[PDB]
Amino acid sequence: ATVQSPDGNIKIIISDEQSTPSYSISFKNKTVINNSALGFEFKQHAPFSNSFKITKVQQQSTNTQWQQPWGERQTVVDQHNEVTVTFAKPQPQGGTYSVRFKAFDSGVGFRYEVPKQAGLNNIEITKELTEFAVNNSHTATAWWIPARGWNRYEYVYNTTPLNDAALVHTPFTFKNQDGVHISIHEAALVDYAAMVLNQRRPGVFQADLTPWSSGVAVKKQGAFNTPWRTIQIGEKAVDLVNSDIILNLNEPNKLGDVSWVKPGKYIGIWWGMHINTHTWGSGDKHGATTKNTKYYMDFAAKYGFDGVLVEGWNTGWDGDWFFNGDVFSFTQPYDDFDIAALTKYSKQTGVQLIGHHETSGNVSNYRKQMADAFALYEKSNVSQVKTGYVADGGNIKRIDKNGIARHEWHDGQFMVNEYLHNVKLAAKHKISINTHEPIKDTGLRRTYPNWITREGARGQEFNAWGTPPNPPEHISMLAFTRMLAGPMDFTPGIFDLSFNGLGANTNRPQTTLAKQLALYVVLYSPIQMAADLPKNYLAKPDAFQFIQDVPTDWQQSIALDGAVGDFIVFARKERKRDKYTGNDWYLGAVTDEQARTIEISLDFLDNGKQFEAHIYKDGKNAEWKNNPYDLTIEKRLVTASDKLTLKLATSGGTAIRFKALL
Ligand SMILES: C[C@H]1O[C@H](O[C@H]2[C@H](O)[C@@H](O)[C@@H](O[C@H]3[C@H](O)[C@@H](O)[C@@H](O)O[C@@H]3CO)O[C@@H]2CO)[C@H](O)[C@@H](O)[C@@H]1N[C@H]1C=C(CO)[C@@H](O)[C@H](O)[C@H]1O
Ligand SMILES: [Ca+2]
Ligand SMILES: [Cl-]
Ligand SMILES: [Cl-]
Ligand SMILES: [Mg+2]
Repeated sequence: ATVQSPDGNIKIIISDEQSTPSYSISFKNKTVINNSALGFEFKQHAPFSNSFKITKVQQQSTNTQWQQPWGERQTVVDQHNEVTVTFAKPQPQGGTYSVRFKAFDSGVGFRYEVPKQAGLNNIEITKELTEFAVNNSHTATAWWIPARGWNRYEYVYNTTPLNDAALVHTPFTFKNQDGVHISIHEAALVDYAAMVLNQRRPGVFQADLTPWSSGVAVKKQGAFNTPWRTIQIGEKAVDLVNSDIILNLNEPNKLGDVSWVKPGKYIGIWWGMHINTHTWGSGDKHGATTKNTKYYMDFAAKYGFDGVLVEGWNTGWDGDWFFNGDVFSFTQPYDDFDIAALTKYSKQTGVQLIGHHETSGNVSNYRKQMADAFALYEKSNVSQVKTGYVADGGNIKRIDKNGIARHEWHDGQFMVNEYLHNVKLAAKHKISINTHEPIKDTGLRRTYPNWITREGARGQEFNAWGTPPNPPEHISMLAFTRMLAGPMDFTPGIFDLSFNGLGANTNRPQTTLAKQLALYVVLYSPIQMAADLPKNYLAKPDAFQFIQDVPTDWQQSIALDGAVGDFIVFARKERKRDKYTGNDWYLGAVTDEQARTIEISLDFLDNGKQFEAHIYKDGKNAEWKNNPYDLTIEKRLVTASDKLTLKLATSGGTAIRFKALL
C-alpha cells in the first residue's frame, strides 16, 4: 500500500512482506526511512507481530482550514492524503488491527487503531514494536537530549553522529548527509505512555514506552488507539519549524468558548528566589508578601503587564522545599500573604495574580486539595496558574488505593492522565495552566485551549544556578527541537546579566542584551514573562520599550532562515486583539557562540504598506562574555522591497518592531 503527500514528494509504502507489517518513507524518491516494524507485545495477550497480512486499504483526503483561538498563527491549513491499512492474522492467536497514515507536504503521522475483537479485554501493552529505521544513519547528524535521565527534559542538547543517540526524548531532530532534516515526535498523547526512542541495531529507533512502576507500559480495556507518531521531513531546517502537523493531528477544541484564555505578558516574584535575593519559605527575605506583591502589581499596571506570578505564597516551603511534597497546602497562604487584600488590589489595578501550585513531585497531595485550590483561585479572580512537579526522573510520588507510596515517571500513562485531569479541572474554573516539569507538548492545546504553555526544557532559570548555565547555542537548539513540540515558558528578558559577575565562567545568561529581546519573537509562547527584577528594567527603559511593545499572539509566523544549533530568524505578524491593531510585524534573530551576518529580505511585509522599523541590535563592539550590554536602537523607514543585514554578536541577537504607518 502507498500514500503520498499532496505534492508527491513524501511517499510512504506500507508492507506485509517482512516478518511483521512495516513501513518505509522516501523523500523526493530517495529512501529516508527504511523498512520499519509495526506491532505490539502484551503482558498476557498474544502478540500483534508476525504473520499479519494486509486485507484492506481505504483512501481519503483532506483539504481544509481552521481557526485557532490563540496561537502562532490564526489560520491553520490541513492538506493531506490519508490511508487506513487493515492487517489480519488468522487464528490461533490471530487478530486484526489497522494503521492510519496521514501524509502532509511537511511530514507524516500514523497511529494504530485496534478494534473490538474476541479475547481483547483488559490488556497491558508491554512493548510497542514501532520503529523508525533511518537510512544511511552512519552519515547523519543528530541534536538530542537523553531520555530516562535524572533531570527529565532539562538537558542541554548534544550534537553527535546519529548512531551515538542511544536513548532520546522527542522531538528528536537530525539531518542526513543529503541535508534533509527529519524530526520524530508524537501528537495527541492521551491515556497512553510517552514514547522515548531507543536505538537498537544501528539507525533503528524503536518506540520505548515509559512504563508504570509495576513494569507494564499501557493499560487498556478493549478497543484502543495509540497517539500519532510523527515524522517531519524537509529540505531545510526551517521547514520543520513552519509545519502545523502537530496541531493538525489533534482533535478540535472541546472547551467551547475559550475567550477567557488571555495571551499576554507577565512579571513575577520569582527570579529573586533563583538568584537568592529572596526565599520561597518564610523569613526576613520571603518573596511572597502582600507588600512585595502590591509593588509588582503597581509596576505591572504602569508598564503594561497582565499579571504577577508569585511563588512561595502557600505554606510548605520552609526548610528544603524539594523535600516538602507531602506537606504543601494549596489553600492556606503564609501569614504575610493576604490573598483577600491582593484580590481587591487586583481589581483596583487591573493586574491579576497568577497562581502557583508546586507539588515537589507528590501528585496525590496535590490531587486531594486540587478542587479546593481552584475554588480558592476562582474566588480570588485568578485566571492562570503555574504548576510544578519538581522531582528526579522516575520519582513522581503517588499514594495508591491501599495507601502505599509508588514512584512513577513524569511521562508514563499515569502522569499523562494526571496532567490532563489538572487541565480539565482548571478549565471548569476558567483557569489556564502553565505546566513546569510537564509531559512534553503533543499539540493538546488545540483540544484544550487553556493548556497555554509549559516548560519541559532548560529555560532561563538554569542561567541563575545551572553550573554551567545554558550555552550560547542553547536557543538555536531549542528552536529546532523542543520548540517543534509547541509553546515554551522560557521566561526571557533578563536585563541585569552581571549579578554573578561577567565573563564566561559564572552562572548568568551567556548572551547579549539584544539576544534577550529577540527571545520574545524567537520562542513562541502565548504568555511571555519579563523575568527580571523590576528595578533592572527601570535601569534600561529604552531597551525595555521592546518588551512593552511586543505581542504574544500572532496571526502569522514564518521562520525565515536558520540552522540547527547555529541560528534562527523569525518574522511574526501580530494578531488583532486588545491594544494590537493586527498591522505590525515583528522579527527576532539569535545566534550561537559565533558572531553571524544574516541577509534578510523584508518581503514578508504587507505589499504597498510603509513601516517604521524599530531595530534593537547588538552594538558595534558587543560580545557576550565581557561586553554584553552594548546596544543600538535605530528607526528606519522600510517596505516589502527592502532588505536587512543582521549583524549578530557572539551569542547575540536582534529584535525589530515593524510599525505599520497610517
Ligand atoms: C527550581 C528547580 O529545581 C530543580 O533543579 C535543582 C536541582 O534539582 C538541584 O539538585 C540543584 O542542583 C543544581 C546545582 O545548583 C549545581 O550543583 C549543578 O551542578 O547541578 C544542578 C543543576 O542541574 O539546583 C537546582 C535548582 O535549585 C529542578 O530540576 C528545576 O526544574 C526546578 N525548576 C522549577 C521549580 C520552581 C519552584 O516552583 C520554579 O521557580 C521554576 O520556574 C520551575 O521551573
Ligand atoms: Ca524547571
Ligand atoms: Cl522537565
Ligand atoms: Cl539561554
Ligand atoms: Mg552552532
